[PDB]
Amino acid sequence: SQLEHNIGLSIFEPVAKHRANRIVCTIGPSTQSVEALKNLMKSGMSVARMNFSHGSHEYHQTTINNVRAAAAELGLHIGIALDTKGPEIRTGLFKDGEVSFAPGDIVCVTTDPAYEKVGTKEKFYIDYPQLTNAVRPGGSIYVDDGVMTLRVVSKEDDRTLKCHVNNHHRLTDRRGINLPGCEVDLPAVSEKDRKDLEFGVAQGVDMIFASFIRTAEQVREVRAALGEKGKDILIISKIENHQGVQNIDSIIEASNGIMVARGDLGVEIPAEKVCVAQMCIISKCNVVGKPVICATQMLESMTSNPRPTRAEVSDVANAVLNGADCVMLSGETAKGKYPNEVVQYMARICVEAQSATHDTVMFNSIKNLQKIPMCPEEAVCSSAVASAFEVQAKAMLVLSNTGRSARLISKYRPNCPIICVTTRLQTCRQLNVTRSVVSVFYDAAKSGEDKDKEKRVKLGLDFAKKEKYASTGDVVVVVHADHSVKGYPNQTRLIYLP
Amino acid sequence: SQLEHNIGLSIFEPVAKHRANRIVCTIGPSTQSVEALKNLMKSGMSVARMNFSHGSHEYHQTTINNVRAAAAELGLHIGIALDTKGPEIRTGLFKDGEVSFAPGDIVCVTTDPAYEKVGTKEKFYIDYPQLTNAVRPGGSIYVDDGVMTLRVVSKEDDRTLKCHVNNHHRLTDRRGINLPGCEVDLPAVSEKDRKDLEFGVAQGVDMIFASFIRTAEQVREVRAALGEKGKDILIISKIENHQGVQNIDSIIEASNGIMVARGDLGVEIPAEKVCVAQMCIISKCNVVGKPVICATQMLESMTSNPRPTRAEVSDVANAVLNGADCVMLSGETAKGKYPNEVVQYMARICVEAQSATHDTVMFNSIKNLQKIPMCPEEAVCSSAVASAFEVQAKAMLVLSNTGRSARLISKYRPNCPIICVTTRLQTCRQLNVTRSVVSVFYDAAKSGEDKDKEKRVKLGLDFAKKEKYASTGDVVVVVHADHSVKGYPNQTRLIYLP
Amino acid sequence: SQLEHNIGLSIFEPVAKHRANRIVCTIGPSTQSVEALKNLMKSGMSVARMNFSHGSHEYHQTTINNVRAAAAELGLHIGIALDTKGPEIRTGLFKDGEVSFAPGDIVCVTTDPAYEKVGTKEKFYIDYPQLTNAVRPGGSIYVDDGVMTLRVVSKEDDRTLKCHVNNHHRLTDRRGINLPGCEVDLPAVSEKDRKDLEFGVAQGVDMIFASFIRTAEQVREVRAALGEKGKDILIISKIENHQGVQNIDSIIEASNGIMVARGDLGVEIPAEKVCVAQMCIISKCNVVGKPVICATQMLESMTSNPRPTRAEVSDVANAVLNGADCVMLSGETAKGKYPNEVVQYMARICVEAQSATHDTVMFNSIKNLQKIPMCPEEAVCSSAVASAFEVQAKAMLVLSNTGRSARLISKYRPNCPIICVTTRLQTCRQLNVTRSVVSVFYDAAKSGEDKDKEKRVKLGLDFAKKEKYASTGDVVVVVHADHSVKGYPNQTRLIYLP
Amino acid sequence: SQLEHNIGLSIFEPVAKHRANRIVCTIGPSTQSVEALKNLMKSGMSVARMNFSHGSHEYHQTTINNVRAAAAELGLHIGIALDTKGPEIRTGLFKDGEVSFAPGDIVCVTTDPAYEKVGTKEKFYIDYPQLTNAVRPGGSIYVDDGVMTLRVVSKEDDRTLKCHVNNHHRLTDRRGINLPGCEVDLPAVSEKDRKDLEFGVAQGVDMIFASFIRTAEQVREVRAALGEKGKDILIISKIENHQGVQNIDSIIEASNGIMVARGDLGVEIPAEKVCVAQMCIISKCNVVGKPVICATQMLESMTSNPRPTRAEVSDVANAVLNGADCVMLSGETAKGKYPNEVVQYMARICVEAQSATHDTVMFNSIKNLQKIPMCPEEAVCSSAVASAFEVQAKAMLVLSNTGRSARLISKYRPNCPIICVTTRLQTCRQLNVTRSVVSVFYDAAKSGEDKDKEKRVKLGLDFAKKEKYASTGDVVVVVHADHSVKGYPNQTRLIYLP
Ligand SMILES: O=C(O)CCC(=O)C(=O)O
Ligand SMILES: O=C(O)CCC(=O)C(=O)O
Ligand SMILES: O=C(O)CCC(=O)C(=O)O
Ligand SMILES: O=C(O)CCC(=O)C(=O)O
Ligand SMILES: [K+]
Ligand SMILES: [K+]
Ligand SMILES: [K+]
Ligand SMILES: [K+]
Ligand SMILES: [Mg+2]
Ligand SMILES: [Mg+2]
Ligand SMILES: [Mg+2]
Ligand SMILES: [Mg+2]
Repeated sequence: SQLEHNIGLSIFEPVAKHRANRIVCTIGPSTQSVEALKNLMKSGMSVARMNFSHGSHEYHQTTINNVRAAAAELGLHIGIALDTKGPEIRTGLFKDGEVSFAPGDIVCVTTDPAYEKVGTKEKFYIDYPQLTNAVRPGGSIYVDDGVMTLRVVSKEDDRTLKCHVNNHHRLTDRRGINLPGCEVDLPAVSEKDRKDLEFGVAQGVDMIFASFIRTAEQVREVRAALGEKGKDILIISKIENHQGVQNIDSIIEASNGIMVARGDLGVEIPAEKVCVAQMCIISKCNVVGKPVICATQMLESMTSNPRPTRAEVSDVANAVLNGADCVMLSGETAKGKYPNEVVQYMARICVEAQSATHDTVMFNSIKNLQKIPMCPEEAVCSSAVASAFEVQAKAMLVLSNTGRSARLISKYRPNCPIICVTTRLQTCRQLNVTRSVVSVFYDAAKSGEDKDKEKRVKLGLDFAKKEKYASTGDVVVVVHADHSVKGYPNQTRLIYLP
Repeated sequence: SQLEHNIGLSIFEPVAKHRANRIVCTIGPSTQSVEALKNLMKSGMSVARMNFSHGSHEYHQTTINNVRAAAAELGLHIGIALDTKGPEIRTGLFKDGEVSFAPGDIVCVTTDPAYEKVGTKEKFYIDYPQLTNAVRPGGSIYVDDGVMTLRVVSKEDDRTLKCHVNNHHRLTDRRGINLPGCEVDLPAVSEKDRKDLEFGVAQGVDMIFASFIRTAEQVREVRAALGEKGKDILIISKIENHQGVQNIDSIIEASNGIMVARGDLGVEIPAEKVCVAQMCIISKCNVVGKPVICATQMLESMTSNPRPTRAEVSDVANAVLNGADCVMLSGETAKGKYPNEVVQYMARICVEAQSATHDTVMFNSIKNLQKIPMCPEEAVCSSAVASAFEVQAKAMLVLSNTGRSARLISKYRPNCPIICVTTRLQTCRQLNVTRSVVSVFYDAAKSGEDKDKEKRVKLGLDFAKKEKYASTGDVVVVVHADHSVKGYPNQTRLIYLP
Repeated sequence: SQLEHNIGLSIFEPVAKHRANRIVCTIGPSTQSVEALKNLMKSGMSVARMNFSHGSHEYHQTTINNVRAAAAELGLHIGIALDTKGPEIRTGLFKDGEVSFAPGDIVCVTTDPAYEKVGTKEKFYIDYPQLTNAVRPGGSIYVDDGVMTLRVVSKEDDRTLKCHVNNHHRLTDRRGINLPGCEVDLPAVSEKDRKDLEFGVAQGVDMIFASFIRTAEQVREVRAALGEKGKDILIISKIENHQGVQNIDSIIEASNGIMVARGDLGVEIPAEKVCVAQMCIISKCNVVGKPVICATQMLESMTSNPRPTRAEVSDVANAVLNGADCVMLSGETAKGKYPNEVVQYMARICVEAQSATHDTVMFNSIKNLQKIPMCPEEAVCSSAVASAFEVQAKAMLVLSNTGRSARLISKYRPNCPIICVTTRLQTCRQLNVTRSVVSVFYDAAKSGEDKDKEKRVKLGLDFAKKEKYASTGDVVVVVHADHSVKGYPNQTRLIYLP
Repeated sequence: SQLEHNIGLSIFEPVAKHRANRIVCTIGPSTQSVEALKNLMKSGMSVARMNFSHGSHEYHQTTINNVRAAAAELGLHIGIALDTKGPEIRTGLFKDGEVSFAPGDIVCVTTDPAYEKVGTKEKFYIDYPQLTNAVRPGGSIYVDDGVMTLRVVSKEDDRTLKCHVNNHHRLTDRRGINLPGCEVDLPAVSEKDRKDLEFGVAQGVDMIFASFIRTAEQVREVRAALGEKGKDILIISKIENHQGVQNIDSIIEASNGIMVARGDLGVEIPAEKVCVAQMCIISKCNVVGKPVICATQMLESMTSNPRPTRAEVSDVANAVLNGADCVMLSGETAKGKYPNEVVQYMARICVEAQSATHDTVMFNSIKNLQKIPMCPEEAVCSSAVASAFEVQAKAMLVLSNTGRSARLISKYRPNCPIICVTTRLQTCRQLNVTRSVVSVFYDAAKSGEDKDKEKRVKLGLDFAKKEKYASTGDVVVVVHADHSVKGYPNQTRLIYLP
């Protein structure tokens, strides 16, 4: 039981030597230089996130180039994520660049772009032209991470609502608007998004973080926008509104993975319900073996402070205990004063939660929910994890070309590293969002076809030794095909490191 | 399984109507007025915490009086907790009252009191005579809530360590000192703590939150200092260092309850290990049926902001899921700008977490770890909870004078309220730290002795109706003694509300 | 797990001192005298079965009187069961009283009663007039516990079938015929059965063993035949054909209990399938808490031998492990040479299987299948058994007037005796088919109404002491109503024997 | 749960097509001819048992020759078992060669060989020199398979006990003696056993059923007597008294397998305790993966009758449910009138019991008791069974030369056949005592060395098809080594049948 497992926990034992969970860092001014990126990577970054809510194509191109240069110097394969703007709504600019409101201030909000630059305490612009169809008198507009709310008093006309300010708040340029409980019908892929996505394909990004996904159909729109050359790019759908939560099953089935995007989510639904959504969404991803990211304000105070709060540490640990493959940093690394240190904390907290995890519970819980009969590769991958537990294997080794088999092993939550020997660099980069996996590139064009698997297995076992996963005489669980079968692994071996 | 339970969560269904968990609020200039306290109570405060690290007796007298006045106005019974300053290690003074250190600076620390008032960059005093025994070369000394770290290079004489400064820091007079992982031999109660406890006893406080408890023996010294007249006051031991974690079993045995005092703990042990200690301590308290409080920075950012961060919401939810009876607010209510709103959020989060709890799992886990044969009252109390689940009881009712039986029922974590009819006002106030319990005072001096239980049961059942726990025709599970057994409850009945 | 429980079993530990399972003995020439009955009772008989397939009303009246006289001398309350003939089919008599057949002998079987007395190797009578409608050419007739089978070659006419003898067998007067897989449409209550049943009511039998029950509707026919004065007589339906197995759910729901009547069953369906039917039927009875009897050839060889076979001992033990309340003897006691000794073996084997039983497994398995919410008396009775386990109670004590509450406790399979204080002698006698129960008669007409339960509880606790179930200072779990509630028990107490 | 599994049983659905359990038949005048043996084999005999308690070497030579001739005709590999007479305690002779005792008769028993040939009612010899040490006053001596009981009243001198006769009995010369609950210090092998073992080794028997095994040391003496040339012959220890039950762990460790020899056991310990010993011993054998045989009177009445009793059917079914690999027939096939029909019934019962088994429960129970870390071959074998369940495999295929790997797979109780391709005819014959296994001989002298496994795997897969275990497109789970590992299997593959 969890209770019995808990009472046996010790703060005095060694922690796991190899961190299983993965860290996604958002790049910005704190962290864009090749040197800053190197330090992020050394610190524990596996995936660099570009937030296309801001910055030009040239800015992000600098990010892309600097990431690749940093990773090449270190000999790492780092994933690159493009995080779409999507159907964001914002205020315009203000006179002087801030204005201040008191509870009871009457204020007009207007869709008329004439006011975009010159917002004031009594009138300012919101960049959503259908505003007055979307929110009626009596409705509420949420401003600036939902910190300030306006009750709509009346509709002055098709361009303008008169609003009552409900609480005190200071407002600066271009803050976020949310309209929970309104008919908001913006595309999942705007014209801006489409060009962004095309740019991502041209530049070979590994994955898309698709903002505000509401439906399976929207996932398919993102896939269509990525077009012929973007077919192998992962789509990680971000769940950040009511409807995305409602439609979680079909959204998961359509996507390659999920981000619990807790920032918008906690404004779109009551903040206290995010803790339940998170648990639900993460576990649904674990059951089907698709990567899941927990995001937003995880170590927030370390944007300014050299140490996190007690709540922030527990948040990171519990996202790991919940089942999340990855945990994410936004402003902490994009613009914070302690980018390296915040990644380093996050890494240490991950390893602690990982060592606190009751090792076979996830394996059994996930196994028990799978439909029988399995396909053979799933029976192989799950039974290979069971073998690993049985012999206390210090590593597993899998050949995977698309990544599918590495993800299938990771689905069953082994307690040791999964060394994946892959023939694709992109697979190395994409498997960064998958718990436990460490990728090694085998260049088939250069080294030969390796039909009998022996070159790739050697590469994997030498890597296991060199990187101090295991030594001579240690048993390793090795998964791939026999000499005939093509398309999936049908074989497991147990092998002593030579 | 937890996994299966997670995937079936219904995020948008109605939540539990009655909050089971309990909220401790620290009182301060934000919250001390009778009007503020009433609002705090309406918002969901069950226990008022007085932090005797600051403020004079006269200050706390006002808190005591105002709490009682506010509670009486609302017809509530509010616990009053005295949280001791506790013993401390501090540096001496410095020349000019400050010195600045840079990484790599070499500084001596001495326990020779001659240096107490003339600390320099070269040498300064720490008022712990056993220093040179407690930390060896290579050990660490923490200064100023762990913000500066010293590595001990060598022992220079029996009173002096040469140290290496690890990071930039400016020291002022008498900063706090921590010796991480180090045995520390301070008395349980300082001379100030004695005057503070004497004050708490004379003013009738309900419980002591005893600071820096390292051993069971110290708990007994606190108990001894409270004396005959304080014998009924709860001691809630605050676990703040590795010794307390290590000795948790015997500390729990000696105490009435535990606080996981995470702020100080995460200074003494690595921050990431606080999550392990927390899970362990809460579960160990659950197993023996003693109240446990989770504390420190749970909703910190609401000190200044009207909404909490995402990490803060998950911290509160998880402390509940961990099994904590109570959660606590410090600066958030003592000095924050949104005291009512922070308690209200805290209430709403507790309720979500409670509604997501897999109802019978805790009951079964707890029951399965109890030694058989049990005492009769514990068989009665656990089986009564079992019965409650079996009939979907909307409430339980227990007669308890000391509070014992009420805590013994709450030990088994029913999913409905536990109405406790008690003959002691102090019992009403003390049961505020115990999950699920709601107390009704029976005035035996006024209404008579009630040998046959009927008046107390009627009072409890009327309360269930009046307070909308249950209605006519609902089954209530009712626990007390038969006509002849004294000293404990030997009887459970299932009763339909008339 | 069963496996782990098994490997911990010991032949060297003391056995349970109080036998929980009950023994049904069939009365006949070996056992009909008052003195033989006394010895049966001393030996372990709880229920005397009268087999109305044979003997006149006067013969069974002698059984009834002798049972009551024997039980009165011993101060026991022994149940009396009437086991109906029902739709039995038999051969007639033969010339000389036996005939012998060889494989390939052609033989005519006739419904013509002219041949009833004078059967021969070539022609004999069967007492089922619709024979030639029921079995066609190609069908098989099973004779003498299915030991000999005849293939029907042709229908000579409406009264006569020509048959091929399939195997060697000797035939004596009035052997049984079975026709599995034929349309046999005899009543469940023949004219003979009706008079038998009426006789049973006139003579106050406690229960009916209703032969060949196929449907719920047939159970209702037996109930109707028992009429106004027979309403409180138990109907135990005997399952002994295919259709009875098929309809097990509705048959259980209509009956008071079930006998797995393995003799006819193992001829009506393939013998090897009886082991699966038995497991299924017994467990279905356990789940709804209705008494179930395992019958037929359990200690068969002890009809002639002073000791049983290894198979017979394991059969008795495993019927107990399967969950059966009772085990039954037929010819072993009706006509065997070792009636007392065979009952004594059966008793010892019961106690051994009882001590081998993993004590709380049945409790949990049965509990986990009950619909929630329960009615209050079921939550009381189940939670009272859980209390008993928790304190290692040596006895439980329940007040029951109809027996319902004693059966409800027994449903949850406590490991100690259930002392039932009852106001009805018939309840004492009927509860003999219920595992664990020991009944004590409280004569309310003589001793008073006992509204506060105190006389009956005293009677029960004195009985517990006198019969060496428990001593002064032992905790006993006592179930009945509080001072108000009528119709069911709503209360449980734990009480130390004074 | 078992209960829930029982209630869902479908009595009339199709049973398993392939019998997993194995049947040992004792050969005798009913069954010794080549024609009888072929029929026995067709009826389902897998092992022929020669009981060396009776018959000359020449008699058993005929059995050996005839078994081999019958097996060769049918293309079968039939195990041959030699069941030793074993050491014994017997009385001496009597004057006139018989004496009769009545209950209450007082008789001396002496170990003074002077009295060996002149036993009377007053005094007679027992040939066990340690008698007066082994049983004290109040202890029991059993005579003539436990049919007469003596209570020891007193020790008269160091060679003589005065005894009280408990029951009527007529003694003839040299009856068997048992000392129940008594340590007995006889050699493992008698002088006759030596000549018998020497004969078994010279004639190439596959296994010894070693009688009256009390200690591990005795197993080693049997092993020593078999010598270098008998080193590959299985020793199946027969557990026949309390010492054997007590020392079961170390006896199992020393043996290749166990027989629960219930006839002799139920003479030495109370008959009702045989069911406890049986459950314990079978489960202990299951846990270490060694073959266990249940023996004695399983279908006794079919010695004379063409159908079994109800108890006999449940005995066979329950031995299977208990976990026994094999069940055994003695007099039923040695000298009974229906040898073919008894084996056929036994087969049909085994199949019902197998079809009612809750498929994965044994697997999980067995796996959960294994020490971690396992050896690699045991992880491979258990995980291969896991895989089989996961894909609903219709067969497994294993390469095993010693039989080890085959037994190791059968340890985990798959629900399909285990096809074992072996290079040894003796391995085919020996694997007859192991549940599920079906052996195919690969002739390496004839077809070559098959380093890369392909010929043996093809042979096994062809067998699966030919023998209708599986078809084209069915997944088979295949266990052997990779190209380089020697001595054990380190590899599992899932293969579709071509
Ligand atoms: O906002 C972030 O920091 C990235 C994830 C996101 O879009 C959200 O949490 O709303
Ligand atoms: O810091 C607080 O809020 C009070 C609890 C305590 O002493 C601690 O967390 O260290
Ligand atoms: O036949 C008996 O011995 C009584 C139960 C019965 O009717 C049967 O087993 O067929
Ligand atoms: O008795 C048999 O059938 C052979 C097994 C044995 O020796 C026994 O059961 O005592
Ligand atoms: K974005
Ligand atoms: K304090
Ligand atoms: K009958
Ligand atoms: K023998
Ligand atoms: Mg967002
Ligand atoms: Mg503190
Ligand atoms: Mg019958
Ligand atoms: Mg024997």
